[PDB]
Amino acid sequence: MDKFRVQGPTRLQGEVTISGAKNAALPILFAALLAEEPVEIQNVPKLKDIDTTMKLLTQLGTKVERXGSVWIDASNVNNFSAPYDLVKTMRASIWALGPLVARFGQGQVSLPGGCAIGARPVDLHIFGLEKLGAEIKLEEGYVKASVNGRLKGAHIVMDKVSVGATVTIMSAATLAEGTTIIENAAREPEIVDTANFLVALGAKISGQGTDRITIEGVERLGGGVYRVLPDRIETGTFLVAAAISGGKIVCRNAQPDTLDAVLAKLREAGADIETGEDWISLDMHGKRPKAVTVRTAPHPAFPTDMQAQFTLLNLVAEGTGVITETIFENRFMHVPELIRMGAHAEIESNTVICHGVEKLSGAQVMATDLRASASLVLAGCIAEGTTVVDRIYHIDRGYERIEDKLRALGANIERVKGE
Ligand SMILES: *[C@@H]1C(=O)C(O)=C(C)C(=O)[C@H]1O
Ligand SMILES: [Ca+2]
Ligand SMILES: [Ca+2]
Repeated sequence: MDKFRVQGPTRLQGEVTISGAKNAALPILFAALLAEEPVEIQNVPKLKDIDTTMKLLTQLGTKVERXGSVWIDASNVNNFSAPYDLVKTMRASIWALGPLVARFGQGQVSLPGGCAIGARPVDLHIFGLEKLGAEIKLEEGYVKASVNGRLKGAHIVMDKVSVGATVTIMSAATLAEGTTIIENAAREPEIVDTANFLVALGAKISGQGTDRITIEGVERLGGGVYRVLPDRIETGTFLVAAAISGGKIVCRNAQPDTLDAVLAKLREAGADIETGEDWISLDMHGKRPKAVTVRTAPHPAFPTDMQAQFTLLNLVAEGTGVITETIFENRFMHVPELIRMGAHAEIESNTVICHGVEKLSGAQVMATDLRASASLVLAGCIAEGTTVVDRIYHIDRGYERIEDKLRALGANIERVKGE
């Protein structure tokens, strides 16, 4: 398993160019199955799931090629089944179901786990398509959807916010007969970006970004060009890299409005921040950060995806801070590892009490969550000595060339292969 051997302490500063959000590129790529004409999706990161999605689409009869853009021609999509071998590594493959049934009246996606009484993440997608008039069933290892003719617009009330089901319902709704209204819709910028992509193809959607999205079905969608938005978590991750090392940095190709709560919190930590249309700068002016208090909640509130990074910030800040998770109350895998690096923190239920220390010490660490893993790399950058972060493939799957980006900021880092 590959590892990153990092040597500190180092000050992280300079510039970084933010990649597009894999979490917006993915739903957009499947939404492209609706387009009857060629489409160009710009600013698509080069990550495993993107390649996995490209192969899946190709297997459906889509002409697919990529570079920084991914070009799609779904004009001749003629196979409506996504097989086990092509979906096995990716849960998001369920997003092919909605577009397929909406445009072709049929679709089937290989699903692990067979039949079950207990509620599963997949069901939300299923209930959404059922509300839209599709008949669904699980058989011979597949979830199979069909509808005679067109789907039918409906007033949907979501019991709990779900990014995945919102995408499925909104995407499929664009070709439904009549109007669809999604109450308590997911508000994430990724939903906004996906809605905007559908619109650039000719769909009628309003409300994206609020708790209610309204869609007006249309006969068909055309083609076009759309640029995926910047990855806000990668952005926050680099902002934190400078914030914790007394550095200064500028993130190019960013989008400030997707990070309101994160910026406000970085200012509370003592960061001098400026922003423009598509860039963000942060300057610590050589100072240690001030501990802050954080509460994760649904977007636009503070994101759980920035929680490990901010935990790290508090752990090297002046003062005591409290991190509270209301989205995933058990996502604190990084704490014990940062404690082995010299930190001081108590985990109390769904919160972490942090007592910032002066300097961390290198150690061998590891976390299986992408964000926590990136946080351990950042900690290694500022810790005294050598740190070895193991199982970095989690990072490789969600961050584009994080190694190069950090090296350009002054990091002393190396990938170690083999054993
Ligand atoms: C059980 C099953 O066999 C089936 O066809 C459906 C619709 C399910 O949700 C499974 O849990
Ligand atoms: Ca079931
Ligand atoms: Ca069945």
